[PDB]
Amino acid sequence: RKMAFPSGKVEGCMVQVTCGTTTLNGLWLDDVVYCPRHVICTSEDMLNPNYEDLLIRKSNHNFLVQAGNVQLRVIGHSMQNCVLKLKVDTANPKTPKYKFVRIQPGQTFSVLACYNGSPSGVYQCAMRPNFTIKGSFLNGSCGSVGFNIDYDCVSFCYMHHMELPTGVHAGTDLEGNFYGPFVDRQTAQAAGTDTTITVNVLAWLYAAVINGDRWFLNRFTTTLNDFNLVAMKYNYEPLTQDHVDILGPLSAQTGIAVLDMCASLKELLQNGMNGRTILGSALLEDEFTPFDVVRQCS
Amino acid sequence: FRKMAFPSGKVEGCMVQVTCGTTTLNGLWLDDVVYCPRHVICTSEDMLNPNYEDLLIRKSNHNFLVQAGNVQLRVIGHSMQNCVLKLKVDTANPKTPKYKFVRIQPGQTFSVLACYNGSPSGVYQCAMRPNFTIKGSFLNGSCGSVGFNIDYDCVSFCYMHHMELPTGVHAGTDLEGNFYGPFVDRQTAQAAGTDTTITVNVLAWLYAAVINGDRWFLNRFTTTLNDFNLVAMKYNYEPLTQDHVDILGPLSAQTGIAVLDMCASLKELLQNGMNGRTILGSALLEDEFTPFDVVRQCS
Ligand SMILES: *[C@H](O)[C@H](C[C@@H]1CCNC1=O)NC(=O)[C@H](CC(C)C)NC(=O)OC[C@@H]1C[C@H]1c1ccc(OC)cc1
Ligand SMILES: [Cl-]
Repeated sequence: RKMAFPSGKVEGCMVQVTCGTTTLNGLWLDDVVYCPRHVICTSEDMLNPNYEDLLIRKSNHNFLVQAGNVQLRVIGHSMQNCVLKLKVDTANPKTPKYKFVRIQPGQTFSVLACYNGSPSGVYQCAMRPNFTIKGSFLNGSCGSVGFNIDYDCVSFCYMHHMELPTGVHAGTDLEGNFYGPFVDRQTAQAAGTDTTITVNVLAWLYAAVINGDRWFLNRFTTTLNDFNLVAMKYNYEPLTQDHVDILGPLSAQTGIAVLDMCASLKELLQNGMNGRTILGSALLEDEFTPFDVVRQCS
Repeated sequence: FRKMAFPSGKVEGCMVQVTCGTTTLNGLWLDDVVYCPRHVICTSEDMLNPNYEDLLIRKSNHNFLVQAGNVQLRVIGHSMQNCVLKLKVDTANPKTPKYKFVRIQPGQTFSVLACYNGSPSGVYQCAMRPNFTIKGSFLNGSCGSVGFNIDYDCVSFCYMHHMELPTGVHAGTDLEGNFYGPFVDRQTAQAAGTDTTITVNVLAWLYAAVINGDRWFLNRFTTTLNDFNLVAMKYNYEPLTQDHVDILGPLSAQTGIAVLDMCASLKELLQNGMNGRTILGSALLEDEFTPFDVVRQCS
């Protein structure tokens, strides 16, 4: 079961930001609202926006920020990379304990998809190795954020900016730096070749075992390097020794050595499913981390 | 297409914990009432075949420990309604949303806010199977977690969690304490009926495929509803009801494909198979997206 973090602490931070005829979402923390800077663009701007030039021509009053029924007055603005920081005269009393983090490819996070400052849905995503995310985002979703929650603390890792022609998604960390080679201009952009997140496939195979499904297992083993040669051939990410270590708990819990599971995955890559399924899926799933699998079996 | 849950914040604001002795589970605090599974009053020994009426007569308001976080909520009345306990408390929950209690039909989906000790752990989308089980992710201490949909301002609570079956699927009640399906809250082995495929949701999924331009499977024929239902049953698909036909109305109107024409297309897929083709990038027909889920995601 793909499980998202409860979204309430983030919902209390979502607001609507309008500049001209463009509306998207912002993240309101203490007295600052964070949003994608392309809100300040028009059509004649989209293709090669000189953002510093476009922004110097704006006044605080060109930014309409709405939290529910209430307008928040903008008293100052600045730009950090691809994010605009709007200072407002009110502090958000619902601001959670938080930090900004930049996540690594292969890590997972929850997305709170919003439209016109209103939360619409929540789901789990992974940062792909090619730094896209396979999200569900429509017009008006920009400024939706991705996050993880640990104890009382919300770690914001993603703010949404764009869709690629292939239907995957691209965005920034909360410092406004893109994940991947993408640019906030209105042009058709391709990503690099994606690969499958191998440590996550292995965690999901252990999950299938824990839950009684183990038809894909075999009596064989493999060395780490020989597995990695096969993985790379099938556009799977290499498995590191730290990945093996990270998988220890699941290996212990099931009594299946990591390199034994690697041998099973090799067999699946070479043979296929035989038209069968694992945990319901006809495809190998790679957006559960070892931590995810552990926490949901704990 | 992915399972998308509703934002959980309005339900998070309603979760509490309810303890009787050492048995702790979750409760739902709306206005000045806390709702929770009645088996909270059972010792791990009453659970074999509890006499719930006799167990409740031995309890008093002061035997129930209700906490929102570490803050005790004083209980001032208690009653049992089917398989749920209603604990009247002396504080109205200031975070009570607009809400209603609804009893859903098989095939309908809902979000579950999985909770432990009154604390939310995660949120995910579930479908009520035709055999009245859900495939949840529930561990010990999850009972009293609820399932819900949100429409406009309003939370429609439809599920409260009570138990796991031998097979690992999950069973529970509506918020009036009436179980979905033929289950009882006793620690006995109970079997669900054989499961079937949720036809109305597969049809919704075929409509979504058409909306996205994937329409190779549309054929020139049509069928009656009765003929389709009789065929569908031979493939372990649910028969359609009139309400199913109606809730496909909007997708039929969006695509211009009559419901019964889509039924004829599905019937051909059932009888002839996919012949190696995929739909929406899948050789498997998906049955856990309702017609409303398709509208939610695509708009
Ligand atoms: C913000 O809400 C918006 C979210 C998008 C809209 C649909 N789904 C989403 O996730 N963001 C955008 O529309 C950005 C704005 C830029 C200034 C960063 N652009 C896009 O997401 O465009 C997507 C289309 C593939 C792009 C494309 C562009 C230009 C073409 O012609 C030369 C062709 C295709
Ligand atoms: Cl008929």
